[PDB]
Amino acid sequence: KIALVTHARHFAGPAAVEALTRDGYTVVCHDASFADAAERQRFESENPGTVALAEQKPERLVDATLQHGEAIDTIVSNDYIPRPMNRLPIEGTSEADIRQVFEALSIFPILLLQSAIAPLRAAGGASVIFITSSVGKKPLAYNPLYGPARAATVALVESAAKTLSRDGILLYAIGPNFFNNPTYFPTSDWENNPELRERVERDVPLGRLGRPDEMGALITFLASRRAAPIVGQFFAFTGGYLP
Amino acid sequence: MKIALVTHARHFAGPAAVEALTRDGYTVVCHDASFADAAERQRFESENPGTVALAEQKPERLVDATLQHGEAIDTIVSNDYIPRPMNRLPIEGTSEADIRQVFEALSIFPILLLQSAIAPLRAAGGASVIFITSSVGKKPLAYNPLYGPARAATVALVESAAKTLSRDGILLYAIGPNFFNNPTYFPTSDWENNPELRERVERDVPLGRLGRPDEMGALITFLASRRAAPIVGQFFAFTGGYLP
Amino acid sequence: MKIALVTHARHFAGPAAVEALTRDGYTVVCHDASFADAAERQRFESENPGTVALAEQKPERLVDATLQHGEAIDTIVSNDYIPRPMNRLPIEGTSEADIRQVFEALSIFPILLLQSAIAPLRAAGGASVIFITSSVGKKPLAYNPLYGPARAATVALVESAAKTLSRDGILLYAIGPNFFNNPTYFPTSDWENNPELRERVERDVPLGRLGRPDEMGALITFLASRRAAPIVGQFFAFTGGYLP
Amino acid sequence: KIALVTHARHFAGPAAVEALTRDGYTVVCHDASFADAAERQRFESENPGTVALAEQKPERLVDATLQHGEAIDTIVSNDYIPRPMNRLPIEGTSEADIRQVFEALSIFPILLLQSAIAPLRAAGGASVIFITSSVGKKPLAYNPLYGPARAATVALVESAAKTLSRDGILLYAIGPNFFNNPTYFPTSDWENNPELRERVERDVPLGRLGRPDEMGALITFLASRRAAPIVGQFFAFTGGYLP
Ligand SMILES: [Cl-]
Ligand SMILES: [Cl-]
Ligand SMILES: [Cl-]
Ligand SMILES: [Cl-]
Repeated sequence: KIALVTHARHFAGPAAVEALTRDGYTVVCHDASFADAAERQRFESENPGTVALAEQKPERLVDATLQHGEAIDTIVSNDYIPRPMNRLPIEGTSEADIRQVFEALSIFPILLLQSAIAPLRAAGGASVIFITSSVGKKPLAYNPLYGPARAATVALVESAAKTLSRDGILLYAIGPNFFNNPTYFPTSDWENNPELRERVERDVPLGRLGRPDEMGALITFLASRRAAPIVGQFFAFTGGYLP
Repeated sequence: MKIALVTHARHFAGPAAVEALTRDGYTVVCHDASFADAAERQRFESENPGTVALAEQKPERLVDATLQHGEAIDTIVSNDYIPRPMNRLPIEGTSEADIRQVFEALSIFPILLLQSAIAPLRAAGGASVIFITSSVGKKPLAYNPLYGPARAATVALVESAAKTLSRDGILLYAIGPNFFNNPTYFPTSDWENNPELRERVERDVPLGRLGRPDEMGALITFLASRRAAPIVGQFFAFTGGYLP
Repeated sequence: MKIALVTHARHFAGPAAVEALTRDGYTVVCHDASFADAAERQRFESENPGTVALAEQKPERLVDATLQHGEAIDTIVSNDYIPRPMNRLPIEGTSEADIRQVFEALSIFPILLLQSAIAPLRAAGGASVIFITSSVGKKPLAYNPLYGPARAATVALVESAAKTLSRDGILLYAIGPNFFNNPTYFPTSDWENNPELRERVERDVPLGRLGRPDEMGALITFLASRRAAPIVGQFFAFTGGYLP
Repeated sequence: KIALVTHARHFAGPAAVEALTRDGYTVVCHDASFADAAERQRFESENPGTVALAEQKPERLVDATLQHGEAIDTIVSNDYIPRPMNRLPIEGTSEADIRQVFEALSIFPILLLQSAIAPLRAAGGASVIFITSSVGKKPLAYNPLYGPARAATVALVESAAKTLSRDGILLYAIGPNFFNNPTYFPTSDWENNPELRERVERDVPLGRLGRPDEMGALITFLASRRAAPIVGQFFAFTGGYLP
C-alpha cells in the first residue's frame, strides 16, 4: 500500500509522511533536496518506511514511484512556495517571480495529475489530495499572486473530479491556514514570536494552530476512501477562520 | 461509553448515524416522532441493541432527557428532515402553515436544540454537534424554493455559531447530502425498482452510485472523534461529486 | 404609470431606494410600519414627492394594495430589516419569541410578499424583485448567529426561486450590504461620533469609506431597468470590497 | 473618456466596444489581428471613434493607450482562447497547450493589471473589468484546464481589490455563459444547433442567450463607478444558470 508525497520536507509533507507511515503505508517521497544522494540516504535512514526519489520532474514522479511497487493508493500533491514569496504583491514583482508562483502551485500539480491518470485508472482507482491554501477559496490582501495560483488548483480539483471519480480516482483539496508546519507556521515562530499567538487568539475560533497529527488524520481519513462521496471538494483546515 | 444524541433516528441520515456510532462504541440516545408511543420505543431498543429511545418530542428538552442516561454528551447529530414531498413544495399555492412547518422542522427546531445544548456542553468541556442539512444548503435547485432557504439558514447557523462555540471545544459541522442511499430520499427499493434513478445517477453523480449508509457513518464518526478538529465550522458536501 | 413598491421605506435601504426610484421617474408606493398612523402617511407623502404611503401592514396584502394605484408593478424592493441591536442577538439567553421575530421579519415576510406577487407580476409580463439582505447572507459573522441564518435563507430564496421565475420575466436579485451609510446600521451620526467606526472602516473596508445612499440607489435603479437581465438570480455584495 | 478593450474582435469585445462608444468613450482597442496595418485601418473605419493599437505585449498596452489621451477611465480585460481550446481535457493535451491556456487567461491579465496600477492611481482611479467565465466560480467537467485558468483571474480580482480599491482603482470580474458572442455562442449556433436551444431551455432560467447589449449595459454601468461599493467581486452573466 503505497503513497507518493511531494515536497516531503515542507508544508504538510511531514504531517502526511508520519501519518501515512503510521497507517501502514510505504511512503515514496519527492523533494528538491533529493537530487543529492546524501540527502536521499539521510531522509530514508531517518524516516523508516519511506523511499526518497531522485526524480525532480513533476511528470516523472509517478513512474518513479511505480519502480517501488505495483500500484499507488494515494498521491499527496503538497505544493508550496517559500515565505516571503507567498506575500508577493502585484506592483513591482518581476515577471519571473509571477511565473514561478504559477509554476510551483498550478502547473506542477497539473503535470503531476496528468501523468497519474492512466496508471491510477489501470489499478482500479486511488486518492489524489492536493494541499493548497485557505486563499484557494477566500482572498487575502497580501496574497494577490499566491491566491490566484492556489485558486487554480482548487478549481482543478473541482473540475477534474467530475470525470475522474467514475474511474475511482478521488480528488480532494485541503486549504490550510494557521496550521503548525515548517513552511508557514513553524513551531519556532509560535514560541518565539509573540505576534503570531495574539492574532491566533483573535482570528481563529479554535484558539490554536492546527496540529501536525490533525492534518495527518484528515489525510489518512481521505486516503482510506471510507467516505468517498465527499470526493471533489475543498476542505478548510483553519480552525474555523474560514468560511 | 460515549453518549450520542441522534434526532429523527428512523429517517434521513438517522439509521446510518445510529449504526455507525453504536459500532464505534457509543451509547446512542435516539429521538423520533414515533417514540411518543411506548411500544415503538421498546421495539426500536429491541432491534437496535445499545440504544435508548427518548419519549421527549420538544427540541429544547432532548438534551436534558439525554442527560438522564449519562454524564456528558459527546456528539449530537441534528438529523433534521421534513416528511416528503414537502421538500419539493413550490412557492405558489403553498399554504402559510406548510411554509412555516418547513422552517420549523429544518431551521427553528435545530436552533432550539442547539440553544439548549450550549450550557451543558460547555460545562462538560465540549462536544461535536453535526447538522444534517442538504446539498441545497449551499447550491440551489429549482424544485426546492422553500426547503432550500430553510436548509441554508441552518448551514449559516453552523458557520456563524462555530465562530464562538469552537473556543468552548463545542465543534459544529454541516453535512449536505444528495444521492445518498437513505430511507427518506433514496431508499434501496428505488434503486432496485426504478430505472430512471440509475440513469439520473449515471448522468449527475461523478462517483456513479449512491452514497452508502456506512460512508455517511464513517464521516459522522470521523467528525465525532475530533481527530481533525481544525476543519470545524464548515459545510461538507456528501454528493459523490455532484457538488460543487 | 411606472410603479415601484418599496417596503420598510423609512429604514435600511428604503430612503436610498425611494429617492433613486423617484429620480428615475417611478411612482414609488411605500410600505412602512409607521404608516399604520394616518398622520405619518400624510407627512411621508409631503416630505417625499409623488410617493404613495400604504396603510397596509400585512406582507401578503402589499401587492394588491399597490395595484389600487396603477395597472402593474415594475419593481419590488423587499427592504427587510429588524431594529438594532436585534441583528446581534446571541444564541444564548435569547427568547424563543425573539428568535421567531428574526425569521419572521427577515425570512417569512419576504416569502409571503414574493408568493403574493408572482401571479400579478407574471400576468403583467415580468418585473424585478430586489431583496435587501445583508453581507451575512453569504459570509458568517461571530455576533450574528441568528440574524445570519435568517438572511441566508432569503439569499437562498432568491437563488432558488429565480430558477423558475426568470422564465416569466420576473427577475430576482439579492443585495447584501455592509458598511452602507443608512439610518438603521451606519447612520451618518454614528460615523461622525464613533472614531472606532472610522478606524474599523479604514482597516476592513478596501473602499475606505461607507457606501453612499446614491450608490445603493444606482444599483437598485440599474437592476430595475432590466437592461442587464442575464445577471438575474444572484447575490451582490454592497460592502466596499469587504466581501468576499 | 478613454477605455482600453483587449481582444476587441472576440468574446465580449464587440459588446464592450459598441456600448462604451455609445456611452461617449474613445475606445482604444487591442487585438492580435492589429499587427497587420490593413486590419487596423479596416477596424477603425468600420468602428468610428475607436483606435486600433498595433501593440501586442500585455505590459505595453497601457502606455500605448496613453499615447491617445491623458488618462484611462476603464480597462476591459477581455481575455479568451480560441474555442475549442476551452474544452481541452487533462489527458493527452500537450504541455505547450496547458501553458497557453494559463498564458492567455491568467498571466496576460496579470501583466496588464500590473502595468496599469501606477498610471491609474496617478489619474485618481479607474475601473478594470475582467471578462472571465462561469467556470471561474463553478466547475464543468469539460473545462478542467480552462476552468483553473479562469478561476485564477477571478481570485486575482477578489484579492487585488483589497488593496487597489483604496486608490480608487475598482476591479470586477464578469463570468459569462450562454452569452451571445462570436466566440462561444454565435447566433448562427443558436439557429444551427437544436441541442443548444434544448440545453438552454433546460439549464438557463432566462430561457435565452444573453444579448450583446445586456453585456454592454453591465460594462458601462460598472465603468460609470456610480455603484463603486460593489467593487471586488464576481458577477455571473448566465441567465440564472449560476449559482
Ligand atoms: Cl498554513
Ligand atoms: Cl439524500
Ligand atoms: Cl449596512
Ligand atoms: Cl459565453
